[PDB]
Amino acid sequence: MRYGHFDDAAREYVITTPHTPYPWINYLGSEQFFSLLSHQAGGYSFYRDAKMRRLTRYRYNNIPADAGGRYLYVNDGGDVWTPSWLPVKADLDHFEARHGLGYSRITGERNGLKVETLFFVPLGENAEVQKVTVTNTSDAPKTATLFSFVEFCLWNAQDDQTNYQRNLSIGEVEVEQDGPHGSAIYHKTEYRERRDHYAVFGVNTRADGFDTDRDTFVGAYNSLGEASVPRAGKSADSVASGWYPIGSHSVAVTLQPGESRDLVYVLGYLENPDEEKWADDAHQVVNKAPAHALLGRFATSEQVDAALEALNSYWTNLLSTYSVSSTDEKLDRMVNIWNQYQCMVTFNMSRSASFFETGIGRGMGFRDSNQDLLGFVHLIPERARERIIDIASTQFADGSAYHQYQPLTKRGNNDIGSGFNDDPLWLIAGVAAYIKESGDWGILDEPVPFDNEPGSEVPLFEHLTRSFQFTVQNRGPHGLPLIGRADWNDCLNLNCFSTTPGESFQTIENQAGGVAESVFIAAQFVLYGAEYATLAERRGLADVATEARKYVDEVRAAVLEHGWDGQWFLRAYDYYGNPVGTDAKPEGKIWIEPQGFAVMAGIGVGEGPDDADAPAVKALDSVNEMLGTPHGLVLQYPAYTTYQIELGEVSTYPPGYKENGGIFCNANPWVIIAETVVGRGAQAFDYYKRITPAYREDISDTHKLEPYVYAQMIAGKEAVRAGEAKNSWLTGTAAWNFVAVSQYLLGVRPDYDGLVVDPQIGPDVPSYTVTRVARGATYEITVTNSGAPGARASLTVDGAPVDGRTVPYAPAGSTVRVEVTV
Amino acid sequence: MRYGHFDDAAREYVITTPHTPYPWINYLGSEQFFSLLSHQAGGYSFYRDAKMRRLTRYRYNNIPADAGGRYLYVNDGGDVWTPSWLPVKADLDHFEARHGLGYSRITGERNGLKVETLFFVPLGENAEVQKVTVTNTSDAPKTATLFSFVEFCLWNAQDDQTNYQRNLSIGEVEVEQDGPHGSAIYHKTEYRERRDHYAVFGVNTRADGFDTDRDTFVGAYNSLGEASVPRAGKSADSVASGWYPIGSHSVAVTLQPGESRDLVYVLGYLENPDEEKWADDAHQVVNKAPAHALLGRFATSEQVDAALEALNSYWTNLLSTYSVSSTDEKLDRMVNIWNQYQCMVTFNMSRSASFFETGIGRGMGFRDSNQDLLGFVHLIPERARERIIDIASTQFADGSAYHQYQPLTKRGNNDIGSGFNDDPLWLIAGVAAYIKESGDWGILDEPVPFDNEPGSEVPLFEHLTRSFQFTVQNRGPHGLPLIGRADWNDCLNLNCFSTTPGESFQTIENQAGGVAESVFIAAQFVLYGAEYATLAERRGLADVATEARKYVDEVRAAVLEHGWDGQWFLRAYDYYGNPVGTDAKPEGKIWIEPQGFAVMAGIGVGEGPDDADAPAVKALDSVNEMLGTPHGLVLQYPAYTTYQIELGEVSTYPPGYKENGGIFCNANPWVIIAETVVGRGAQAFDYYKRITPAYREDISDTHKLEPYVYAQMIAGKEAVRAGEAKNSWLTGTAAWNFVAVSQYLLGVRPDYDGLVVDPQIGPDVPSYTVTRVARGATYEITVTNSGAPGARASLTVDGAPVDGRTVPYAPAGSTVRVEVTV
Ligand SMILES: OC[C@H]1O[C@@H](O)[C@H](O)[C@@H](O)[C@@H]1O
Ligand SMILES: OC[C@H]1O[C@@H](O)[C@H](O)[C@@H](O)[C@@H]1O
Ligand SMILES: [K+]
Ligand SMILES: [K+]
Repeated sequence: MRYGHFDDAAREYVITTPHTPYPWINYLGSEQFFSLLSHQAGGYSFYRDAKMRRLTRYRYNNIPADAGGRYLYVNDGGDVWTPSWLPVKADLDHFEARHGLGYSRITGERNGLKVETLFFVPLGENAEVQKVTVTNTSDAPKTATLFSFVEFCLWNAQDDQTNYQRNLSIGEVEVEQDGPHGSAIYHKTEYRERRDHYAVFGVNTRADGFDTDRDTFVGAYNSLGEASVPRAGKSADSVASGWYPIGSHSVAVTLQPGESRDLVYVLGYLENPDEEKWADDAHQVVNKAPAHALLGRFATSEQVDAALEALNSYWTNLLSTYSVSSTDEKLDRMVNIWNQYQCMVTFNMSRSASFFETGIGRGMGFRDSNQDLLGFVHLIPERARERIIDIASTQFADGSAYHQYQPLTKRGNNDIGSGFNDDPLWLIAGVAAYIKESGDWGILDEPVPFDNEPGSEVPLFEHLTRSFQFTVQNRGPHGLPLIGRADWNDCLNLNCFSTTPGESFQTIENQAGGVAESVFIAAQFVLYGAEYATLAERRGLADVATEARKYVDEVRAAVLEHGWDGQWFLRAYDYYGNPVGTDAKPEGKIWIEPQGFAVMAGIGVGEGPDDADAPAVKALDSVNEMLGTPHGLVLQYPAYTTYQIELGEVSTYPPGYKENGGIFCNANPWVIIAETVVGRGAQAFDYYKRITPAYREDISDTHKLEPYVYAQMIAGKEAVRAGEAKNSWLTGTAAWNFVAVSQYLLGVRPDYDGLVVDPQIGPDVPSYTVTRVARGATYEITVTNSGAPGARASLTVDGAPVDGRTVPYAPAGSTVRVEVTV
Repeated sequence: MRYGHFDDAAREYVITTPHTPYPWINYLGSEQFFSLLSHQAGGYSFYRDAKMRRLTRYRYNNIPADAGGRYLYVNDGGDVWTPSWLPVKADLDHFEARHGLGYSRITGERNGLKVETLFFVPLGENAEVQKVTVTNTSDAPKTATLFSFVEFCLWNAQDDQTNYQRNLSIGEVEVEQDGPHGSAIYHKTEYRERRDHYAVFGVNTRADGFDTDRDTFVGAYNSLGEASVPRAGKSADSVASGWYPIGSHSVAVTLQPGESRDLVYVLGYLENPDEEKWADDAHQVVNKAPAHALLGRFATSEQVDAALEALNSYWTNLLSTYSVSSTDEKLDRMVNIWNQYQCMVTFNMSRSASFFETGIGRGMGFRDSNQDLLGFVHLIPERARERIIDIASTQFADGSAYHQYQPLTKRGNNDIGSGFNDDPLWLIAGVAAYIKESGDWGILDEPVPFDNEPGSEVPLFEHLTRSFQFTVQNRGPHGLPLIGRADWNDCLNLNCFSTTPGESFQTIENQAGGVAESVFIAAQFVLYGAEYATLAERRGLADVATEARKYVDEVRAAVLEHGWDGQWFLRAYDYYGNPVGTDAKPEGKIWIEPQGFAVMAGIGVGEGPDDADAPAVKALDSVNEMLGTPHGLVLQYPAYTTYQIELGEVSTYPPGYKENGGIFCNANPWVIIAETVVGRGAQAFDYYKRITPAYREDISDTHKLEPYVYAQMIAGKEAVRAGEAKNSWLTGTAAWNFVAVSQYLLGVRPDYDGLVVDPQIGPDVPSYTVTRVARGATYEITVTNSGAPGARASLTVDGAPVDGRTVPYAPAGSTVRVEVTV
């Protein structure tokens, strides 16, 4: 059961019906201006920050879902329809939506008129451009009137949705029917006061009519599907004063048989300097100069086409760093196109704004943006470098950090909680990934403030020291790191004990004292603490490095001595020192996070995959047996069936959802990587397939959400909805699966001084070639892979055998030809 | 131009079409459980607190407005319609909605089936009850299936609308088709964890089927008007897991011509003790005991009719304290029914939850609840006493207060700002009003904490001292009170200077220093500081009262020496010491608030209304000429046409709306009362009529909002929407207009030791009788009123002349007969 198909050649997912299981969206824009666009044109646009500068209005939990967005009502003979199907839902002769890289096309045809709209955000522009092609597909001349529609948001999305007592009186527009390139509407709410920015909605023709008042265009008592103006066949030329500003133009079109016409529409974000805000001395008329400029940049079809081609070439360049050619077209399209595109989206969006995240409370996460860098550093390392400096600037002098920052201002806030004790080490992970990818050791000398405070700058390396020493100096009675509010699992809140509803577990005040410790953070510390030691060694700091490796040794030993339950790693100790994630308890016996992470860190790894005695093997067998399902690995088993006061939010989910028995996808890749470490390629690859979009496309009707991107959660076996996803697009799962597949399964992974080539994928991919650009050289990596259990590669480079699996980095302009035998 | 009419005998407003200019609501409930109910059954319900315990979901800014509520879909041979008209919008043969005191009835008829629903919140119950009567009005048998529908909210409304990434997995329900009185659905989201409460939706018959999943009931791609289940003609028996829980039952009914059937539905809020939360040892099944009991209390039509009659008698009793019989039926319906009913609603809701206030950021206001007490103390003095203690408990030791408190917890917060310097004086105003009404001097001895701190309790009188002294100790260079963040006008922010958007002026950090002073607070202190001085003397604190009288006299002199512009009172001095509200500036020349309040306080009052040299008369004449429009008096003139950085939020509204040139109705009765003080009854009554619902009913298409309640703002003459109101129901306009008409125009006003009888209403009301119950005796006050300017009453009581206009309070069970000659 499928609603579409992948088009690899066009780098598109083609949706062949309006009637998907749920709205399926694309993101347009990769720089500072973003649009969410569903396959029914639903969604919204924002500049830098979805909460603070949201241009256009979108209703979450609408009835029906996704009724609202960028509509073009066609009136042909009194019949009104939209090519996006919603909101009018007229029967279409033909419908198709293609979601591509930074653009989508939606096409609807009815009664001899085909209307195709290309939507995209052009490079270097803070604007969503639409090119509409209307074609007369009948054998007689046709006429119709097209009515564009977008509903503006009053910038601050939180105020827009809750502060009507003020905001129904502040909506302001200007209307310019006869501008330099066509007609434009300006949405300028609050430009009278503190905003130096306004929006424009314009078209490259002189429109017959316009409307700026929603209530007049739609009509009293009517939904969008029943809009009065398009049914009457004539705009009302409404000029809004408060209430609900919109942008709408009417355009009369006439077409000979087989003839088409292109219209270009632009939604743009403009700023003026304070000294030039106004066209008039009375300060009532906005200075339209930047809007006129933008509209002249997209005044013709040739301009749109040229910008769409520049975007296509930009994607080709971005995707040229890592690619694979294998026997498996599903694996290839993920590695080559979709997983990398999704890593761009998560880099830009963090967990802020999707069709599930509402673009209000959540900004750029400290943990989330570090995990995202893992899968992003090969794509645009300069932008990764800058994101590291932004993130690190929100860290405090003691090594702890704001959990997230406001994207518009880059200042940290406590809006979704504070004191998550895994956050500091994630900074080490992101910088080490960055340095291995780029060889830019100089980033460690970059001056970086604490909490953006002028004069507080220290080199970025010293921030890593603060992160490292935060964990060293905050260990509990077993020598494991204190958990604080929660670790990577936000719902494991051991210092909470809340019995009173009203406040989120993520923000509620926690109690001081206790001895709550995390095995997860212990594993994270052994893994990334070893990276910090290497960075210190490279900087000549022999005493810092030696001491660092000693602490890493103590914590590893603490995990084996006090974090081991017998057949799997313990999860935590609670506030009173009682173990969590032990077979001694009836529920929450085994939790996935320490099994994946401890083994990734090398803890408990013995002689080989068939060392029965090794703790890593026992842990992974337990995972397989107790957490394994056909849709992936659940977070813990059994789920909790009653509220456990001492554990916080985790048991408040019904069993099989989110952190209580859900398949929490971000943790799956840790087990996939763990299995490659022990030498079980076939098992690692099997788990990759269970959660990976291209492999789940055939069950589109079960997964429900986009078949082309990872989601945060799939409902687990304990859920009546087992198999169904929530929270698509915005998840650490995108970066960490990209890591897993590109670096551990396919095995091509940068290290500080060379490229490790260490395939561990099992027999289902018996040969493949990776082309990898690293440190200015191209490595063509040809793999013959028996998939024999535990077998690891030997290499020949440019015809000479080499020792080991690391190819020392070659000087730039090389093609290095690596032949791999597994 | 009208959409209904008043029915005085039934104490109802009758809306005779679905097609009003805006949804027109009623409030059900007077105690702890409340429903907002539109004339199309739209709205929602909550227990105590609209933010934290919202039982049912409502979308503000829905398209169309108010699509969502308590619906009853009728399927009659495949034809589907709702008697509320929305959401199906099928053509109705007859439609009527009647909004009454605590209940509403909505009736719709189509093709021989009439469906009438009575909605109400019964006394002493946390439930909304609907009694539905279906009548076959045709000449042949009918069969129809009735589908009830309500959509649940996940309690925390803020979370409900923003936190889908969590809350789409937590919705949980139980279904009980075979309960003790009929069928019921339980909505129990988070009852698993910290919540001790759940909602029930039940009907008093064994239903044919049920639905609890919205998406199954409504159908993919469908709006509520197109819901699949009612169109199919049978329930889907859906059991929700996450997503959107609803309550729906189906009942097939068969009726002979003329036959009717009653069905009783209940939406109830239930709590269990922690120890009795669960029916079963495993804690998986909710204890239904309180829901079964509730459903048993409304299992019959007779039980509903009894509760409805008890609610009618409760309102007859509440309205027996003050009533008027005159020759003006518009005046009498406002005084006897609608204004008192509104004051009950504002007492209960403050500014929290309406069709404009979103029941999220706003709780119970310190200023707001004190102003509302002014019009409520005579209705239920025992509840007003309790509210005073609740408010005063959120005051700090230095006399300043939290600006509002959370209704569920009664604890103050800064969610809409802090340091509004008019706040502390309002407490004195509320307590003086209460003691005058009740003679309950012992309230001053009640122990009241500061900021709810156990152990911090001082007598309530000492809180008034802290109020009084905060003003004394915070006056500026001219002897006028420092303004702080704002005074009563929340948009006058003289300490703000914000040039960067992103944060509300109400919450944004303010600048220390400057000399900004408020003439409004000066007046407020003269008026209420004088009451404090009286209270101090009555408490035996002679020297404290002598000191208080002296400070009142200082501030009074300062208003005339430094707060007088020439022809009207100044508004403020800004942060720099420059006057605000002076004829020296081009915009904002004259502000309404100090003209009304300074003259209420007696400042500038001369020999009589024809003393053209008295500053009060000059000021009121400038008000009439500069601020007076046919819709009421605007806040200031001219409105600001550009942003004035030193004045904060005010100039951010486009001219003619809200605080920038809007008719801000709460300030009008200050001018009405001021005009009675100077002896111009005719002009006072004129201003009362310009804004009063019964007088504006004849321009319902202009006003747009409910024609039976005051609104916060009517757009002013500078707006294109001149005459159109926003923010109905929840405004201090209701209490202050009640004070103006009952106590100053009709002239019947409690004082500490007697009842003042001082009519000042002009010639349009030449005879009337007030019946007033005060301090346990009833006063029958018969007024013969020439309305000649400046003529004041003389009284005879029980046949004997009295001196002056104060009738000393008679002992209980008197009928005191007062004859009044003006
Ligand atoms: O916070 C509440 C306040 O918000 C301001 O924007 C409005 O202008 C005021 O009228 C309102 O009282
Ligand atoms: O604040 C964000 C956190 O909210 C919690 O309610 C969810 O369970 C987490 O998955 C999420 O990461
Ligand atoms: K997480
Ligand atoms: K106010």
